[PDB]
Amino acid sequence: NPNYCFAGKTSSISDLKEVPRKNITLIRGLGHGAFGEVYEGQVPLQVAVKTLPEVCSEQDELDFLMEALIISKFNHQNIVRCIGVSLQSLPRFILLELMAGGDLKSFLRETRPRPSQPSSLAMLDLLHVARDIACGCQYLEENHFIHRDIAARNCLLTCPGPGRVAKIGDFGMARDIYRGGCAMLPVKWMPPEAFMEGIFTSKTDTWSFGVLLWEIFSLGYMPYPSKSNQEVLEFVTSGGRMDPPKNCPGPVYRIMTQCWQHQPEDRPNFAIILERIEYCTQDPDVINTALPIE
Ligand SMILES: C[C@H]1Oc2cc(cnc2N)-c2c(nn(C)c2C#N)CN(C)C(=O)c2ccc(F)cc21
Repeated sequence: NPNYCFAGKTSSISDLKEVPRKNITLIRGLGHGAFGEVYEGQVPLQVAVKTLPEVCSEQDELDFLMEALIISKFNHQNIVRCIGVSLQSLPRFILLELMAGGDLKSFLRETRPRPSQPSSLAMLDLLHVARDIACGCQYLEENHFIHRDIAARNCLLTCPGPGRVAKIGDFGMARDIYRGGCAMLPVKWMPPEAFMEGIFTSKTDTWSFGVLLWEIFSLGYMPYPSKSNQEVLEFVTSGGRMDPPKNCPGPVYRIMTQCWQHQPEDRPNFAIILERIEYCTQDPDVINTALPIE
């Protein structure tokens, strides 16, 4: 069994909280898509159940174990909790905090202000999401964990409603690197030194967060509209940056452009990003700005 080290402390599969299988009940599917399905479950503790396909390879198995280790060792309110695992029966389960709000990309797209729901979302809602994730990112940074795929699709919300809390909910890219091809690399979330030299640092996540910010304030659009991966790659390598999302306040767009500085040393750390997000939330001109209605 493979070891895992986080914050200088080493852990193994023996450290995972094995929950007996008879205590776990699947309720409904929530989605599958990627390698494996996710169910809503009960253990009464309500959970999301990540499953390992019984038809899988050794590396799939090791990947599954590793992400169980990774998530169980984090302890922060803006990173999804692991309730436990069930690895001693098939199919194997990872049990996660149930985030009833779903993933952030879908949330933004489905909850866009609309003539029927003209006020479904406000700027403050987006700023709170941004703060939530930047807080999780700061926790990762200060523990020297590099996520490598900070993106709306990998974030979750506790609930649909106003008191929703956003958290990072997938660590599959960090897991692969810890131990995929070009076409699957998240190049649209990657800084120039990452997709060119394969160099990753805490400043890798800063760039990606800038792109997430754009995702948030665009209300769920795909980055670099109309551009393929290679076109984005060459665009960004040449100094190109995205325009402001529609109606985006200038103070918010400024955080994005600072996150997108070519030199990683010129990009803010997450403490500074949080400061600027906080300042945006205080500023009436920012938060009184109306989001577009589809
Ligand atoms: C591993 C999985 O985790 C959860 C998924 C959900 C809730 N809570 C957790 N923990 C969820 C989703 N949609 N809906 C409607 C619900 C609900 N209720 C999203 N989904 C299907 C995913 O696969 C997914 C996507 C991104 C991510 F970061 C983690 C996950």
